[PDB]
Amino acid sequence: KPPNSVLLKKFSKGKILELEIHAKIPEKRLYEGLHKLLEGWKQYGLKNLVFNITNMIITGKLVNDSILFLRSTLFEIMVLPNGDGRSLIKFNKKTGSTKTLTKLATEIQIILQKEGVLD
Repeated sequence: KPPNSVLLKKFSKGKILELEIHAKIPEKRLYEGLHKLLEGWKQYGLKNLVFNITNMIITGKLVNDSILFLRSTLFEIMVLPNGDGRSLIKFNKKTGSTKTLTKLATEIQIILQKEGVLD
């Protein structure tokens, strides 16, 4: 596994959120659960989901509430190693709303907390 600074090269140009989510499970297990979780949230406004399993990246789109003046929030989520037995999630905002992306981060964190996997 290359260092996290190398792994982060896989993000597109954007703004990496300061909020991170740290888990007590290996990155492969964190990603697998995330993939399953977010696939299930497509009907709730998660658009164009692409699961880059290779790089443990999820890409997708959130939208504002206007049908006339759209504001896409295009995002990338990456899962990275965080020491033996541990991993973390980083959020990259390509475009759009920091508030909207942070909301999604908070919702993921709720589910991880419930599952007892947070670090």
